[PDB]
Amino acid sequence: TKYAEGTQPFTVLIEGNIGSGKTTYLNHFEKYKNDICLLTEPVEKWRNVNGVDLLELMYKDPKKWAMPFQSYVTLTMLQSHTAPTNKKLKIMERSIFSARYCFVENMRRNGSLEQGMYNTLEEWYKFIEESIHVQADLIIYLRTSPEVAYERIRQRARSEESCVPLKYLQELHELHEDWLIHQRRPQSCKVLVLDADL
Amino acid sequence: TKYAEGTQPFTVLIEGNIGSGKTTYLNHFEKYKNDICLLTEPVEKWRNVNGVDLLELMYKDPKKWAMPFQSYVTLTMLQSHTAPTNKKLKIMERSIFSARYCFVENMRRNGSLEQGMYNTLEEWYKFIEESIHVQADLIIYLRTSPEVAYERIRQRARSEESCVPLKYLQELHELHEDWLIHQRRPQSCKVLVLDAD
Ligand SMILES: Cc1cn([C@H]2C[C@H](O)[C@@H](COP(=O)(O)OP(=O)(O)OP(=O)(O)O)O2)c(=O)[nH]c1=O
Ligand SMILES: Cc1cn([C@H]2C[C@H](O)[C@@H](COP(=O)(O)OP(=O)(O)OP(=O)(O)O)O2)c(=O)[nH]c1=O
Repeated sequence: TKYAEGTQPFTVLIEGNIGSGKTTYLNHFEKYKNDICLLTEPVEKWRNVNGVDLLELMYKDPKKWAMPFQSYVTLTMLQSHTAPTNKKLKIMERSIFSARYCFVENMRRNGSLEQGMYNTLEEWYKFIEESIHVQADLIIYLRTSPEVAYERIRQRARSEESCVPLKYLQELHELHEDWLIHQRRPQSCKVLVLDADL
Repeated sequence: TKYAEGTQPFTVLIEGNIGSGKTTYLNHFEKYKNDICLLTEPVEKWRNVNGVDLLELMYKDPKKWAMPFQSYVTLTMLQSHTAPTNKKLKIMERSIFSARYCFVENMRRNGSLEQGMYNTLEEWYKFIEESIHVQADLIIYLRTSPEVAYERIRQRARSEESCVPLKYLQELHELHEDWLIHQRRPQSCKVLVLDAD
């Protein structure tokens, strides 16, 4: 019996590249706040952990900070996935799945995570599968081109994200495609693909 | 309802400094293998994670490797704390508690863990308290002097541990004392103190 088993309503995950518009999309559900559990914009936690900007440290020094940063991302997603609610619908920006299948995998490929750091994260993910219930009924994939994602990141202008290259976004895009369209990863709930290029 | 709740027998944790003799002590229960769940020498996992020696990397480059290493320690302890068994007694070398109250705290104090790494580990520990059941009925504290612990480490001669100073062992000793004798940490099951000198 997994933690949070049987405590969760129908759950929708909003996924897509950085700057694909997940938060914007989720904001359209604001008026229904009282009948839907809405968990949006988790990046605000990652930018301020008792005053420490983990997001910033990760971009400035990935070889030292990518592992604790992804570890913290995993934790916050788990807290969101398992948060109690009386509401009959839950919608979340991101999930433990994109952290694992897109970001951790890309950080392994680009050398930010050494093999031993990657293995530690993967062993944690395997333990989480066995011990924590993660309700996932539908994924909405906000599909964009990396060039469009790049412009949205620029417009928003998070200081932490000011050095993020288009190449990084191309890499992440292919990983989201692998996972959400080509089903290359053992994640099999339903996926609705939306054209988020507008 | 926490994961592993109601699946665990009476559980004993063996604690003490590096080289205090926890494994040696636990080895005396070998003949009762069939009536006791014995989980010993977890360091063997930390020295070989699909071929990677995390213990070694941590000692050689703590500022980069202390966080993933402590994260992996936490995970292996959790897997041991929650492992299923039909046996009526479980005895474990170490626990998630010593990882947290002695090693992580000492790594914070000596600068191996930056504040943000320490905060990440602590936030994980707080989530684990809320979500995972950790059976702990008795702790046996193998109390030693740091000089005696130092001798045993040198005798065993793990290559990873060849640069470990006596000062480090003095620091860890005080943390084990704080936790297991002076009750400075919010951990309150029963403690039996043994003279392991
Ligand atoms: C999920 C995740 C995000 N990040 C980073 C990428 C981003 O810089 C930041 C947040 O990314 P996103 O999770 O993509 O959030 P966002 O609000 O930027 O998305 P949108 O514009 O579509 O609303 O966190 C990681 O480094 N690792 C991860 O595991
Ligand atoms: C538990 C723990 C150990 N370590 C290190 C310390 C040691 O080098 C190594 C193992 O130490 P111990 O966990 O004390 O195991 P041991 O086998 O050395 O103990 P004994 O001789 O009493 O049987 O791992 C950490 O760095 N962090 C931790 O959280």
